[PDB]
Parts: sequence; structure tokens; C-alpha cells
Amino acid sequence: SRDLQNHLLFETATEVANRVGGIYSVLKSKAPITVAQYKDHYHLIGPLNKATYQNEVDILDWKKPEAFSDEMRPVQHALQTMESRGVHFVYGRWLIEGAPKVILFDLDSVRGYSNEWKGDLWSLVGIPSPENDFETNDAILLGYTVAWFLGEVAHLDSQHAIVAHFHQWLAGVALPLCRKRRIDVVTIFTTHATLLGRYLCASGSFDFYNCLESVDVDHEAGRFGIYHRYCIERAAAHSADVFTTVSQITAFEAEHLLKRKPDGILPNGLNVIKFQAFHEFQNLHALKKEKINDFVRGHFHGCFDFDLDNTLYFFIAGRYEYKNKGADMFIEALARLNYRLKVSGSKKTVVAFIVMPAKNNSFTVEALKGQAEVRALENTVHEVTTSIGKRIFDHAIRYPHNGLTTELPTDLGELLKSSDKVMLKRRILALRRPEGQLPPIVTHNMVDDANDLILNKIRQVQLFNSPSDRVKMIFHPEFLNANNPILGLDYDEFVRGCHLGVFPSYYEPWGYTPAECTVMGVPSITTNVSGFGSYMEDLIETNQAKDYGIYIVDRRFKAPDESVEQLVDYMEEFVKKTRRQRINQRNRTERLSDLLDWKRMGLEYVKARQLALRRGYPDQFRELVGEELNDSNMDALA
Amino acid sequence: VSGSKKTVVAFIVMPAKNNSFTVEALKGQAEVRALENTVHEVTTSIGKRIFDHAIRYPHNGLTTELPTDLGELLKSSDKVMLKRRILALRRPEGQLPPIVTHNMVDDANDLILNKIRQVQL
Amino acid sequence: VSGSKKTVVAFIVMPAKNNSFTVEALKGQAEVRALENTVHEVTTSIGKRIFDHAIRYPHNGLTTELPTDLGELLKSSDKVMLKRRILALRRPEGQLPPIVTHNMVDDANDLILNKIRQVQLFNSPSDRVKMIFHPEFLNANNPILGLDYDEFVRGCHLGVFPSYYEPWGYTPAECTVMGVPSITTNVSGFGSYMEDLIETNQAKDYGIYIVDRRFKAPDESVEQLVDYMEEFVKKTRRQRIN
Ligand SMILES: O=c1ccn([C@@H]2O[C@H](COP(=O)(O)OP(=O)(O)O)[C@@H](O)[C@H]2O)c(=O)[nH]1
Ligand SMILES: O=P(O)(O)OC[C@H]1O[C@H](O)[C@H](O)[C@@H](O)[C@@H]1O
Ligand SMILES: OC[C@H]1O[C@H](O)[C@H](O)[C@@H](O)[C@@H]1O
Repeated sequence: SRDLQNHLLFETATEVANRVGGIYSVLKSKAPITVAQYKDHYHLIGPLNKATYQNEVDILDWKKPEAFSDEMRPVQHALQTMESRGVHFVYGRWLIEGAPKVILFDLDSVRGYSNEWKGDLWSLVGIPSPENDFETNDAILLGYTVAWFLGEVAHLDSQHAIVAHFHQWLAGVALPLCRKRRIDVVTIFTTHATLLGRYLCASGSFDFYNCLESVDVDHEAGRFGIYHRYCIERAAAHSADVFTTVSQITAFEAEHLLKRKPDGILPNGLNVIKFQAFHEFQNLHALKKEKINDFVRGHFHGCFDFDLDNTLYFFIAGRYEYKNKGADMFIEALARLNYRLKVSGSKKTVVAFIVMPAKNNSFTVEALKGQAEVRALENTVHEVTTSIGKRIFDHAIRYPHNGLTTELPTDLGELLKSSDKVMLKRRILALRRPEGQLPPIVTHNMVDDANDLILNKIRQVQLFNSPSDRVKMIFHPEFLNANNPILGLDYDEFVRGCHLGVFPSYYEPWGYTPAECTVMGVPSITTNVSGFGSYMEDLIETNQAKDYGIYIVDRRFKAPDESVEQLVDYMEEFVKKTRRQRINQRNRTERLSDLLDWKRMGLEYVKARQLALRRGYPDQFRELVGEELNDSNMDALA
Repeated sequence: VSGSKKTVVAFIVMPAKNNSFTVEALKGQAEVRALENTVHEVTTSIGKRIFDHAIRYPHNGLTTELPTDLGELLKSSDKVMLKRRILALRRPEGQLPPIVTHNMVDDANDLILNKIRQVQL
Repeated sequence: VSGSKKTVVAFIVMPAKNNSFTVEALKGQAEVRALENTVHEVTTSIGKRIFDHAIRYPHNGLTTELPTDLGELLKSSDKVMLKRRILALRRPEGQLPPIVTHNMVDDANDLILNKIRQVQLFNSPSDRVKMIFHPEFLNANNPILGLDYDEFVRGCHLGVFPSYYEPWGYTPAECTVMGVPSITTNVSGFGSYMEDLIETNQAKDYGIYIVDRRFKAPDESVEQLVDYMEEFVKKTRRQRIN
């Protein structure tokens, strides 16, 4: 007789205590909505990071009677039973919006059981475990600790149904354990990628999306030295009451590589902070864009022959994954767009930015002299307009006396003196660049310039930023930061200033980059093999979606060359827009950002847990609803 | 030896073969420039708040003519960006302000740098 | 009565015979302007001091990134001049912000001024509605309020034009075009025209408040008018923006 309505939720992940990847940001942004639903029935569980946990967690005395409510007692008693057997942990408040409750286990305090637990797991599930793989060691240590902790809560809490939700294989070991030991909790597993997915796509030669149905998983996992890891992912997918992925595209991948068709998808939400005035973001775009204009003026000093009032900023940003993030298509397409723009005789310019970290030796001398010379021009101009102001003023205050017959000066000579001209001329000379020197394709000195994938592609297609190129190309091999001496914007600030994000992903389980972009109200190009793109694709009819600034390139059903051409089409369609059209588009794409808020995507998590309880206690569940609903899906339940 | 609190900055301006300014030289000037602008933004805010106090006193609970407490004027948001600017100015442990502003074509053979190294300034 | 914390400053812009702005009005602006410049001086000094601290950290005993004490930044010299400017703004005990910006020709028999006196809105602290009569049309050269009429309207929140005779009324129509909500009556050309295009409930949301001066006794009308104003004051910024 367990309460399905008043239930507990434990959410388990490697990244709870600490930031490794994006998952840390998912559980962080997801917290406010979760705590709103559960309050003190919710606990996140992860391994303790001894180095950092004190910056992020608010340590709490869990022994205190007041630390838990009457109905939460079992959790306290469960921790005491863990403490009883020498298992050290930290219970506290994760210092983030929502302030969820945390249980972090000290894996050193349980490392003793390593030999036995490894032996056990091998016997139960068939999972081998090489000693030099520190991560699966920790994955295992965690798994037995969590199933242990869960088993004990199940013992002492007769009131609530318990939901246990695990993220990624590194947090999946408890799953086969809960199944086999038949612990009275319902379980959910979310995968945010698949191990074989990443690896089969690493080299860039393999035709992933048309061939994965015919891969021998065991053979491949052995080929990559990944067999043990893969076993953990598979056992977690098979053991869980509910199996989920972050996206339809990974769900496809998952069915074939983990041999189980997901029960649904849990797409990543963001915690969107609205402005008091809807148009505020529109003002921010203009401020931020002026900062970029500034950067551009300096970068093109001595070669500035285009109109910024008619210049669009494209960007790609993210980790340096040349094939997987589609940097190759981005550059390829830009080169073809350059051609189309010249043939049509348009006066517009695209300045294309690539923001991807590469080994480098900091900014070039050129980058910094240029900024400084432009600054020096600004300051001189300012001195001069003070002078001009003094002369305009005298004239205006003097009229019509002492010969002044016109109210205003009519001769520039009256306002602009020769000493003024000399210093302006000197500043202009400072900006001149030597004959034949084009603005660089890069802001940094690179460690391995000759072998760099991105730079080689730019050089191969020959986008050298010459006067007649309508598409300019700037590689910035480092993450943006308002401390950057040449382009002093934080990443988010930069995105707001740009016009179009271009993210032609080939392997991308989610798509934080275009989502985040969408949230800043900036249109973007994605692909249908990106999680975000595939999500969007299901939500809006593909022609409609261009109007909300989502452009989706088909990389799944189209030859690579046909994909590049579609990308050029989109970019070209965008450049043809007028300012009015751009503005109104950004408005539409700003309204779309609602659909990426947790207030909406959190409903999916609700669907998943509702499915888990439905599956685990079907008798009691029907008894709540009124009749028997379908349980072969998350969707077929609601 | 005499415990003087004075400092002498000695400049040598003599043309020698070089490859123009160092990255270090240009980066330092840029970072200092960035601190200046941030300080200017903040003092605008500070002005807004001094001015409000001045025009409001003695109403709405104001008991002193001027602010007495910094927190009235300097907000979390302001403190964050100045801290960040200060971090940009920080140099790696044990790194010293250079004895030269340019990259030299032949730094080891240059007579001036040889002397400065020899006397260990 | 409702204990609201909002404040309405109401302006009346209507030409009446006058001898130009009072001395008080001009001194007022000049005094405020002089405070502004002294505040700008002080913050430049503050700037030098914040900057020095920031560039020196953590040398010479500067153990924290920022100054923590106001006295590292605000010097006594600064304090003296700020106080002198604060004293210049001090008005003698009991004296209240004026209800008028000009010296009137016939102050005693002016209709606007007499009504304000009769209803006793004298701009006292406890009054939540403040009143400023400005008996001249607006012009950007006006030394006191350097705005052109169109600009002033843009700056405002609500135009209120409860005409009883108004063949049209550009006054409320101009508000509309400039995105400022307005109150007119159903006996104005403009009001009945809008009445015809939008159903009265919807009309309030599109910033068109229409007071019924045709089928209600004048006192009922005045009340409807107060309802509108109160309902408006109840709005949040977000609501006003929308
Ligand atoms: O200059 C930058 C560029 C990117 N990012 C962030 O780094 C992440 C990079 O995403 P990644 O490529 O690792 O994953 P994906 O974008 O494919 O989801 C994004 O969420 C950005 O917010 C950043 O912080 N600074
Ligand atoms: O950068 P664009 O697409 O040309 O848009 C530029 C526009 O951005 C925002 O809407 C600003 O508020 C406008 O004042 C500006 O005209
Ligand atoms: O038509 C312009 C104007 O004509 C008259 O001056 C009316 O009094 C006024 O209400 C109308 O707007």
C-alpha cells in the first residue's frame, strides 16, 4: 500500500557535485521547477568531489531532528545506517536557484569494497572492469553505494513510492542492481549520447546514420577498448523500468546501439529569465553589436571599404570538433555564398566568426596594434570635435554681430583648423597597412598553424578577406570573455550582437549551442541530426519554422553536397532580408524561446515518472485514474 | 641601503633592430584601458545614488546628508565586473615587468640588454 | 484610503495671461543642476581612488580587491561641497512645492487656480496626487522644461481630456499615435469615432478610456473618470508597457 501521489524522487548523476560537461547545467537549470513540485521529497545524489564541493554546496547537519520532516525521517534513518557501516557523505544545499537537497558520497570511504563489488557485478551482469579505468571504478563504487542507499530507504519508508532517476552510464551501475535485488523503487534511465555513437563518428569516415542498423555492437565496442563501458550503458538501458534519451535522433541511435527502443524523450530545457519589457533584448542586440563593430573596425583597419550598417554577423561556436560540429560545411558553404553574393551585385557583407578553442600562443601583435590605432583615432577625433564645438558655440552666441551674416558657420575652414588636420592625418597614417596585406583570417598565433583543420579549409577555399569578397572570415581560437582585450564581450553578449548562428552539426545528441542562441532571440541554422533540430522539426512544420528563425538542414536523407547547397540557400535567404524583416524575425524567434523553458520541458520529466509508477504499481495506478491507460509509451499515457 | 621610498623608472630610447611591440606590452595597456572604462561605468552608478540621497534628504528615513556606508553606493553587480578587471591585470607567479617593450631581432647579442642583465636590474 | 504607494504628478498645460516663470522655478532648476555638477566632480575623484586601489591590489597593504570603507573614497573636501549644494535646495519650514510655474496676471480670479485651491491639492507630503499648473504651451526653448509638446506627451503615462465640447480633439488622438493611453469622452468627435470601432471593454485595453458625459449626471461622470484613473494607477510596469 504505497502512495503514488505523495512519492519521493532521487535523481542521480556524476555531475551533481561538480561541472564536467553539459549535464551539470541541465540538473542546475532544471532544479527550480523540480523543487517547486517536490520540495523536500527531492534529493540529488552524486559522488563527492573533495576539491570543489565547498564552493557549491552548503553543508548541513543531517543528524539534527529539524533537518528532516516527520514523513522524511526514513531518509535520515537511511543515512544513519550508511554512516553505521563507515560510509562517509555530505548532505547539504546545492547553492543554486531552487536550492535543492544534495547527498554526495565519499567514494574513498568505500574504495575497500572494490575487489568484491567488481567480482559481484561480473557474476551478476557480466560486466568486466580493467583496473586502470578510474572512471568505471568510480561508476561501480557509486552504483553499489546508491543501490545500497536506495535499498535502505525502501526498507524504512512504507509511506511513499520511490522514483530513482539515473543520468548517463557513469551513473548507471545501480540499475542492474536494483532490478536483480528486486528493491521496491521504480527506476528511470536517461542517456545524453551513446558510447558507440561518439566513437563510430570520431574518425569522420563512417556513414553513421545509414549504417548503424548493421553494426555489430559487441565487435565495435571491443574494437574501441570500450567493451566494459558499453556493458554498463546497455545494462542501465535494459534494467530500468523507463528508458529515455534527450532527443528523437539519439532515440534512433539508441534503439540500434543499445537494443531497446526508448519509451520517450526528455529534451533539455533552459531556465529562461524574461525581461520586464519584451523589447529589451532588441536594445541589447544593438549595444552588443556596436562592440562587435568596434572589433571589426580595428581588424579591417586600412581595408575598411564596406558599410557596417549593411553588414551581417554569422557565427559558429563550440568545441573544436571539425567534422561533428560541421565547421567543414560552414566554411564550404560560406565560400559558395561569397560566390552567389558577388554574382548578384549585392552591397551587403557577411563577417563570419568561428569560436572554437585551439592550442594557441595568445593574440597576434597585429590584432592588438589595430585595436589601439583605432582607439587613438577615436581620441583624436574627440579632441577635435571639442574645438569645433567651441567655434560653433562662439559663432552662435555672437550672431549677428562683428560681420557674422549667417546664423551658422558655412565654411569648414572656420571650424576645422590646420593643427587639427595634422593630427587627424597622422592617426590615419597609423592605420594604413602595407601594399597587398589583407586582414588576417585569425586573431591568434597558433601552436600548430600548418596542420590546423579549420585554417586549412579557409585557405583551401581561399576566403582571404580581400576587398572583392562579400564574405569575410575570422577565426578566434579561444572562448569569448569580457576580459578579451580585442573583443571584450562574454559569449552570451556576443551572441546577442550577432545576426545568425550557423551550426551544421553531424553528431550532436542535444544542441545547447542553437538552443541558447534561440533563447537570446537570434535565428540559427541547425541540422536534422542534431537533437535540437530534430526536436524543433517535430514541433513546427519545416516551412513555418524559417519564420521563427529556425533553419533546419537535412543531413539525414540528402547527399553531403545537397546538404551544403541547402545550407547556402538558407544563408542566402537570410542575407536578402531587410532590417525590418530581420527585426520582426528576431521577435518571432524570441517568442519561440518559451518552448525551451523548463516550465514546458519539465512536463516531459513528469510524463517519464508518471510512466515509471504506472509500470511499477499497475494495480494501484489504475485505482487512482479510473480505468487502465496505455503504458507502451510516455506519450500513449498522457 | 638608505631605505629610500622613492622610485626611479629609467628609460632608454635608442633605435635597435626589432620586430615591433611585444604582445605583453600591448595586452597590458589594453587591460589597464579596460579597467578605466569599467571604473567609469561604476562611478556613473555611484553618482546616480549619491545624487538621489542628496536630493531626498531628510525624507524617507534618511538621517544623514550624505551616504555613510559603501554598500549604499557600490552594488554586487559593480563589484563583480571590477573584480574581473582586476583578475585580468594579474600576472603569473614570479613573472617580472619586462626590461624591454619590443621583440628584438638579436636580443642575445644586443649590447644594452647584455648590460642590464649583467647588473641584474 | 487604499494606502497605495504610487504618486501621480498631474500637469495642466493651458495658456493663461502671465508675467513669465517665477524666480522660484528658475532657481529650482539651477540649484539642482549645480548639485548634478558637484556630484560629477566627486565621482571623478572617487574614480581615481577606485582605480588606484584596483591597480595596486594586493600590494602596499591592500589586502582586499576593492575598497570597503567609504572614507577611502569620499574625502572631507568632497563632503563639504556636497553639503553646500544640499543646503541650497533646502526650502524654509512649512513651504510647499508650488501649484504653478509662472507669475499670473490675475492670480486671484483664475479659474484653474481657484479650483485647485477649492479642492485643496497643495502638494503636501501626504497628498498622493501632486499638481503643477503650467500656463504656457510647451516649447523646447522653455528654460524650465526643455521639451516640445510632442516630446512631453511621449514622456507621460496618461493624457486626460474630459471635454464637453470637442468637435474632434487632436489632443487625445496625438496621444494614441504616440502610444500614450488617453481618457476622452463620448461627446468628442474622436471619442465617438473610436467608440464605433472598438467595443468599450476592449477599448480600455487599447488605451482608449471613454467617459460617458452624455447619459450620466455630471457626478456619475466624475466618478467613472476616477475609476479609470485608479484602475490605471493599479497597473504594473509590465502592464503599462504592453
Ligand atoms: O566562447 C564560448 C563559446 C561557447 N561557450 C559555451 O560552451 C558550450 C559549447 O557547447 P558544445 O559544443 O560543447 O556542445 P553543443 O553546443 O554541441 O551542445 C555552449 O553551451 C556555450 O554556452 C562558451 O561558454 N564560450
Ligand atoms: O542589426 P540589425 O538586424 O540591422 O537590427 C538593428 C536594430 O536592432 C534593434 O532592433 C534596435 O533596437 C534597433 O534600433 C536597430 O535598428
Ligand atoms: O478639427 C480641428 C479642431 O477644430 C476645432 O478647433 C475643435 O475645437 C477641435 O476639437 C478640433 O480638433
